[PDB]
Amino acid sequence: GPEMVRGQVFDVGPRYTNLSYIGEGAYGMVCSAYDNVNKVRVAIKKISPFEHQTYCQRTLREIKILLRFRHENIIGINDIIRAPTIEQMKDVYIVQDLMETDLYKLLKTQHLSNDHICYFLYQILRGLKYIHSANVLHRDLKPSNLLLNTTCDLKICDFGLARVADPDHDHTGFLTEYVATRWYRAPEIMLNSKGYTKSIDIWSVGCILAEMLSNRPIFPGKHYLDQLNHILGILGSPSQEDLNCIINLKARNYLLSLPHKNKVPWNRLFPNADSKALDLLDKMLTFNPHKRIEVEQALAHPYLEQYYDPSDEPIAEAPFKFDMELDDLPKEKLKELIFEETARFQPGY
Ligand SMILES: Nc1ncnc2c1c(I)cn2[C@@H]1O[C@H](CO)[C@@H](O)[C@H]1O
Ligand SMILES: [Cl-]
Repeated sequence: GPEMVRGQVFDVGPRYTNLSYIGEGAYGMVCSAYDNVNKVRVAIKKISPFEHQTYCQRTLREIKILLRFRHENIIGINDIIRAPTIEQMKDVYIVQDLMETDLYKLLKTQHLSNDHICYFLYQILRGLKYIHSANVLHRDLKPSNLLLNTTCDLKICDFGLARVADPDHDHTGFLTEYVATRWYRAPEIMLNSKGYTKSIDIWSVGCILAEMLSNRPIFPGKHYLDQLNHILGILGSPSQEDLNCIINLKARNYLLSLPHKNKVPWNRLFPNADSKALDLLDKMLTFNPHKRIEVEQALAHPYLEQYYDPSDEPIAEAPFKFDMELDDLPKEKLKELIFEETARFQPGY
């Protein structure tokens, strides 16, 4: 029978054998496996989305985006295993290059040198530059979605929440639900934003930089709204100019109800950090998303001067485009699209 990892069956034989657990997500599990064809150990992610429409949308978007993308700092799809007929297909296995660890695991074991912080940050932004050049957003950047090896190569993974940027439809009401990981949410998520602009990813990168500098999450909110209070606990109360960009009266009245909070200087939090790193951090963790630094500007910052080189930083050929609007289609419709997108990998074809 097929192999089984922590109660989950990975029906990936006979090509991929000798499976071993690596990690897990909301509707996914990741193992390592030996590819008998290529004679290398790979990573395989089992995804089981078909009972829920939202999980099918995200599965389709991640597959279509990662099959289109090709970049050294972004995880790629080597192979997709599913059933020969649409009725036997209940799981999708995505085969990827195996990496050794992720940054979340690494930060539990070690304090990074400034040299390693700088190089990791460079690679995050180099990958992000490519993603944003395609008009795509990752929307869930965090240490556990940054894969590493012992030679300090970095790859961004887990594009389940990725979308094409859509600034015209970014506005939403106060206290709306959000799926991306709480500690890395920009303040506007809780006030007026759906996370449909590039500035959402820059904030998360700033949070990651803070964590590399200190091995502490900078904004560890205990609950949805407490997250915003922690952000203001460092940035201080927003200025009148920034207050005036929030039109939502419920959001604006909430901010005006808070006591005044002082801005906490970065070097109190990070007393041993490179001062150029803290200047870049300041520009990434700007309250106002319209004043927040953009990805190319971040790469061009003095902190990254020893690495920034546009002649060695690929961009996408053109903006990514979804043919049809995925938010409406029922999960049975979405399941057919996923079946079609995976046909090229099936034996035959
Ligand atoms: N290719 C890979 N190589 C090594 N580990 C991997 C991957 C992939 I895809 C994911 N992971 C690990 O599993 C967690 C859930 O995606 C991630 O947070 C991460 O720890
Ligand atoms: Cl709350």
